[PDB]
Amino acid sequence: LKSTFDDIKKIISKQLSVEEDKIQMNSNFTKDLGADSLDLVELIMALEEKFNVTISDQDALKINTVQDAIDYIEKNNKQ
Repeated sequence: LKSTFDDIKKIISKQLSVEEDKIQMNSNFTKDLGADSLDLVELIMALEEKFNVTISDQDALKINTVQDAIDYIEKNNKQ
């Protein structure tokens, strides 16, 4: 759709399932639905583990918003 959605849908699909129709609200990934730290941190750990970035905890406030997400992968990975 936008950009990060690619890895975002791959991490969430491999972690739990495909909730793109119930996760993409442009609000938050840990607040909007508030799934669970284990899952949230999980799918995220993979996104960066595959992109090879220097993310750590910021991912909990960089991907939460579809806007910040696409800007987080375009500013860091820039690809």
